[PDB]
Amino acid sequence: MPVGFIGLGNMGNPMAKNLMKHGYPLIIYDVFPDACKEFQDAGEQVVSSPADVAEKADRIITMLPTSINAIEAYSGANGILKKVKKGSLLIDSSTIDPAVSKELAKEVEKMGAVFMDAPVSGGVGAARSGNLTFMVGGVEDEFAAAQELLGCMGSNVVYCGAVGTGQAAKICNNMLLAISMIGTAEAMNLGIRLGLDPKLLAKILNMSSGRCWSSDTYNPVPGVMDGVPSANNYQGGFGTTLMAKDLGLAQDSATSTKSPILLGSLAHQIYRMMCAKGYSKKDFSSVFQFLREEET
Amino acid sequence: MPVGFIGLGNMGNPMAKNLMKHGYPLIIYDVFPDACKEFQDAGEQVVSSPADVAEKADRIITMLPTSINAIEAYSGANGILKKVKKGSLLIDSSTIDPAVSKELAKEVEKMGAVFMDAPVSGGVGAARSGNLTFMVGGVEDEFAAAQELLGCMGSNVVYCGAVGTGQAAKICNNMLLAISMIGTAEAMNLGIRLGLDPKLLAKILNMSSGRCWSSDTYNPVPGVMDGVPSANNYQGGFGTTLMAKDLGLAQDSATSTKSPILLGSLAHQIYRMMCAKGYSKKDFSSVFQFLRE
Amino acid sequence: MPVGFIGLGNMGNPMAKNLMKHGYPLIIYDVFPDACKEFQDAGEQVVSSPADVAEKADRIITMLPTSINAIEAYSGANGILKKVKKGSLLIDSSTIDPAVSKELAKEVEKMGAVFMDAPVSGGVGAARSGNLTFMVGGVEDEFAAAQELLGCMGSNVVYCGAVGTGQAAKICNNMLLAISMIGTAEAMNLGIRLGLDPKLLAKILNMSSGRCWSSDTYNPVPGVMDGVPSANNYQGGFGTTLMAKDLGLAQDSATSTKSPILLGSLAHQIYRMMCAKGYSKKDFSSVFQFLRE
Amino acid sequence: MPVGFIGLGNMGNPMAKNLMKHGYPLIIYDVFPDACKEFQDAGEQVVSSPADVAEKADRIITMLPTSINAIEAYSGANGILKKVKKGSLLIDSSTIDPAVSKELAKEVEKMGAVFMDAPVSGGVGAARSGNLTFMVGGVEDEFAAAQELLGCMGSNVVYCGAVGTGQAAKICNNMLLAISMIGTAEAMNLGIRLGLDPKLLAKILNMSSGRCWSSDTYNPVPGVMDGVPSANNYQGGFGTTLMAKDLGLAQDSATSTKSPILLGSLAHQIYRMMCAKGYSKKDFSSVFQFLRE
Ligand SMILES: NC(=O)c1ccc[n+]([C@@H]2O[C@H](COP(=O)([O-])OP(=O)(O)OC[C@H]3O[C@@H](n4cnc5c(N)ncnc54)[C@H](O)[C@@H]3O)[C@@H](O)[C@H]2O)c1
Ligand SMILES: NC(=O)c1ccc[n+]([C@@H]2O[C@H](COP(=O)([O-])OP(=O)(O)OC[C@H]3O[C@@H](n4cnc5c(N)ncnc54)[C@H](O)[C@@H]3O)[C@@H](O)[C@H]2O)c1
Ligand SMILES: NC(=O)c1ccc[n+]([C@@H]2O[C@H](COP(=O)([O-])OP(=O)(O)OC[C@H]3O[C@@H](n4cnc5c(N)ncnc54)[C@H](O)[C@@H]3O)[C@@H](O)[C@H]2O)c1
Ligand SMILES: NC(=O)c1ccc[n+]([C@@H]2O[C@H](COP(=O)([O-])OP(=O)(O)OC[C@H]3O[C@@H](n4cnc5c(N)ncnc54)[C@H](O)[C@@H]3O)[C@@H](O)[C@H]2O)c1
Repeated sequence: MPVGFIGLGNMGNPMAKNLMKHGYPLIIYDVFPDACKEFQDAGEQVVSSPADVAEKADRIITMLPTSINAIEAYSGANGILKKVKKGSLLIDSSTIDPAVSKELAKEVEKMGAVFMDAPVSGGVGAARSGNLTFMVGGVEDEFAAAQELLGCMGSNVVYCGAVGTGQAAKICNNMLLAISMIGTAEAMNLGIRLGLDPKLLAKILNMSSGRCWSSDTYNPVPGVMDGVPSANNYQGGFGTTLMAKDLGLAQDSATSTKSPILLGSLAHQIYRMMCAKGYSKKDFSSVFQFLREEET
Repeated sequence: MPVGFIGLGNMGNPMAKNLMKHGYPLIIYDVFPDACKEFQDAGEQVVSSPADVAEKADRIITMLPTSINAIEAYSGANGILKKVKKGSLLIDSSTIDPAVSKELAKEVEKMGAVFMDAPVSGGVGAARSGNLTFMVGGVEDEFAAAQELLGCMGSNVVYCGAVGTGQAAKICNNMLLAISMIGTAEAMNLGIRLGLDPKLLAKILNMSSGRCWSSDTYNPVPGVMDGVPSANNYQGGFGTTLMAKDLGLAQDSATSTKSPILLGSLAHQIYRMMCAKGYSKKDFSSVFQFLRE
Repeated sequence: MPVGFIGLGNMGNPMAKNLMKHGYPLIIYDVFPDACKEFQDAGEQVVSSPADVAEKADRIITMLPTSINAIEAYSGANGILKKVKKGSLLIDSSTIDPAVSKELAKEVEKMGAVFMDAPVSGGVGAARSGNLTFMVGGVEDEFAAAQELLGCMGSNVVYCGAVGTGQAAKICNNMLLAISMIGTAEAMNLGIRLGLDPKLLAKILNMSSGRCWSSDTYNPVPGVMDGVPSANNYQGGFGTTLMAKDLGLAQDSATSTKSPILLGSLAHQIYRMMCAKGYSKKDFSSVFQFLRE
Repeated sequence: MPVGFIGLGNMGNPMAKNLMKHGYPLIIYDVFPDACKEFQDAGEQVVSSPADVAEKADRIITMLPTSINAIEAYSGANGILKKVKKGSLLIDSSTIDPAVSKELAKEVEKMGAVFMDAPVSGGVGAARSGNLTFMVGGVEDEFAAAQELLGCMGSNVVYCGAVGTGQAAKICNNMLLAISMIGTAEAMNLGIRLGLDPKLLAKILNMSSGRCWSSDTYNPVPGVMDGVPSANNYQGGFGTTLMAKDLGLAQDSATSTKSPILLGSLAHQIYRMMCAKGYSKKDFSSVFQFLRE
């Protein structure tokens, strides 16, 4: 019973592969055609557009970079909504503006289908293993159905409320993360410059009120925690570019809902600075490197 | 074998009581005399100055508000250093500027005594139960001795390095808390205004990369968590005034060490505002009230 | 030769009046109908919708609050673009998102008309006297035509580039204004609290590298300058609500163009908080009153 | 009638030269001895310490980098106060912590001399020409005397109040400058990236509510204005190191007076970072370079 997948990059590729592990035939499409080559070999069908995915697939998933990509993929001249069938389940696991999710939801429900935002927590690793967290928004009746499908790609699938709530939950956590990580980087930098041994300061933080996931699970000072991007030149990880994108969404939503985010705004600008300054492909925890003094 | 205690407020009072529970005679002093009244009843000796505590006590503890108070309590005209005895152990568990800790350390070591900064993590509750964390700085040989004494008032006593490193650790930790608490607050306020139930957003933060002490142990959003100040109009707890003082210490250390603290600076200024806008006596998680429309 | 005017609030009312002073018949429309009553008395024609202004007016001006208002006024079910005539000149002097200006520009050009964003500098006063500055974007050949019309309402009309550049010019200015006003407020408060007389600190600021329009022309500290809003409890002036709206524009355009605006972002949030804390109707210079204890 | 001058760097050298232009014999000292070599050739006396300046000079001026330097130059083992004479006039035109100015003032007054803080506005250019602004604090009777002397080096000499008020004034002006300059840079960077022509955007800023000294006299965008550091790769001018120093003085005063400074703090932190990143030897207007992609 076929499943449609549109967009097969860093999260999409392994996500799409796990659906094949659980035994689903896929109808693939991607605007970068090289990205599909691997799937045509696996036995799966590659098509020429989103509309052509919809014409053959009763329920579809979309893992695209940002809002304009989803607007295009769905509403475009050769988009999904041009040939989506009655009662179809469309799931967008991209991270995009919630307002845009609702807009798409209105246009899908106009077509007699169901739409659900389902952005993801966890990176390329969790994507492969299948331990991603899905934050799901939409008509609650349909959540049962979506859980069946999303559970193949992920270990946690949480209902967040109406369409848009999934994006809002993703965006809020990333903002807190962004803030806490820059904070850890600063507390750590100040302490080291005050004479403390990083390993000990990190200990003190991690047993006190300062403790957070940044300090205890993703520590940005090299030589403190093994297994994290700081141990490995901040390679791979979750990309500064993406942190900045997600922060940018938080800024858009903060402004529109007239929500003051003092620390969040600055987190956004710091990451935006980092991207213009050669950190864009480095892990977001490399904010510590950015704070840390250069020699003369 | 007598122990000297100078400064008996919110942390000092219960700390001093726990030393009595483990069976130490106390030589009490406080510039606010009413604060002593309770101890003169318990059988303890109240004196007229710090110098007079030092004249009678071989090892002393000081729990004072900030730097100027410690500078006065020690170096003052009738301060400790006027009558401290050879080989005495002086411990300052105030949260003050590290630089000032070193300056006192130099003046104590001049007098042939030992000084150690030992600021505390945990609030009034931990103080009473005796589960405070002490972050201790000073000459490492002396740490053994200090652990013996501090362990009566606290459950964790950690060596941080040379004199000043304890204040360094307390100050830094409080900055991360402030940044994170305001962070959690901004995040929850955002999500609520985007139409999320707070109990569900907290769940998500807490099973995710956002998780931190502020969000999973001290949530600032009324009705999310039992047994926290947001459950009770932000009474008690750790006060905005004190938070703001501590972040001031961070700001000044950051300046002195030339360390960029962008968020830390905002955190400082936000709590300074709250002190001016009637939050001074509320718990610092009340920053969420301050952002909430 | 008729001129269409949509939206007659604080800037719109006096702008519309100055076009009557130079001798133009007006075709008025406003979603708040009481706002029109004054013009039906002057002899001018009030209509039921923007579309109905278009049906009667060869060149139209729109002075609306923000983006969605322009999007609706033009593209709406009974909007301008429903009945606009070949070769018409449409001028939007609202302050809105540049991106939205371009979008309307494409939609107007599709209908064989000309569109031009022409936001304004100067307040209600400049509006009345006719000394507003217009920042104008659009196809440069059409600038001559627009200057003829806008010059009735304003004393300076400057070409900024393609459609969107006017909004981008207004938005960047109001961002620098906001940053500098909060700066002046902060600097003055710091000096006052450091024991300076405010009038002296202003003298110094205004003869030195700190001088800016905020300090030498619109000074936020009551009693430093006569005739500025701070001399009359921040009544009238340029509204805190609108400044936040404009800073929201800067913010969202900074995001879209990936432009780091650190102080700018803070300015936005500070003004955001003021709206929620009882400054929304007060002049934007009231940030001083908001900082002061 | 001899004048003592201690510290002959970027401001000191030309200041000291203007005193020679008005015809004063100078008794020079500087911890960097090469800095003196030029004055030994002019006929002036170089000495081996501040104390040795005081032994020969009835009224002295000190143009040093920061607080510790003044503390040392005055109170040091071979400092001024070791051999200052009755009724002498000591003037410190360094930019330092006001609290430290008062401390010195008390120590000078104890020795029967007068002390006056007199920090300066205007850079290396105004220094040479003699158009610097002096902001003067101290006992008001003595202001007459100091004006006679300072007027040789500067065109404006303003009384600010008691000792420390000069520093107070310098420090709040510079904080406002930092905020506006970063503001301008942010404003200009955002306009450019929204596609404006810079020369135009500056024109608009400079005829609108955004206008300020930063944008109309010292515009950081290369090629908008002639004559400013941004025309010459940000060489010379007013160094990022010193701006960061002055904003550290604002910050520490801001904390000490419990004054909220959200933007001044950010300003401080930005300039801090720029010093960490090889902007230190560059004029402070180089903040535009730093934000720009
Ligand atoms: N990478 C991570 O560690 C991580 C973690 C959590 C969440 N996310 C979120 O997941 C989303 C995508 O992650 P990713 O790293 O796989 O992105 P990606 O860019 O690597 O993959 C997206 C793919 O979509 C394709 N695409 C773009 N527009 C399209 C269109 N109109 N039609 C068809 N295909 C199109 C691109 O060719 C690309 O291969 C983002 O929104 C991101 O915020 C990423
Ligand atoms: N309150 C908390 O939850 C908490 C937690 C950890 C650390 N701290 C830190 O511990 C320190 C004290 O906290 P607190 O709430 O007990 O303060 P407090 O005001 O409640 O207690 C201070 C006491 O010291 C006295 N005092 C002031 N100057 C004195 C002097 N010169 N000589 C003798 N006594 C003097 C005061 O009269 C008062 O009784 C602070 O530095 C604070 O930041 C507090
Ligand atoms: N007020 C000032 O001092 C000042 C100064 C310079 C620039 N501005 C800018 O001018 C713009 C508008 O200023 P204002 O004070 O006139 O705003 P305003 O709110 O006072 O007036 C706008 C009017 O438009 C009407 N309106 C709203 N939606 C409409 C619609 N869809 N169709 C037709 N009419 C509609 C409203 O009823 C209202 O009366 C803002 O973007 C602001 O930034 C204001
Ligand atoms: N540079 C400017 O455009 C400008 C403008 C206004 C105000 N200021 C203020 O002026 C002050 C100094 O300005 P500058 O640019 O000449 O600095 P500078 O570094 O060029 O000059 C300082 C001089 O004093 C000497 N010195 C340092 N410590 C000494 C000591 N203990 N005893 C004797 N000499 C000592 C140094 O060797 C140096 O020659 C600063 O405090 C700054 O904020 C500078």
